[PDB]
Amino acid sequence: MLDVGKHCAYCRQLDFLPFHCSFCNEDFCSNHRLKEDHHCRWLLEHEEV
Ligand SMILES: [Zn+2]
Ligand SMILES: [Zn+2]
Repeated sequence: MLDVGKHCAYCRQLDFLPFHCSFCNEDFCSNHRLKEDHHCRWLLEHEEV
């Protein structure tokens, strides 16, 4: 029993395949794998049009 999956940092969902973001450096369930999903700081930093 060691690191049995990472829980989303937005909805807190225990997933087996945590999506690691190479922009904000955070784990998020597949459902929130997208950037905007977890409100990626990078997306907010550059939001035009
Ligand atoms: Zn999630
Ligand atoms: Zn991100």
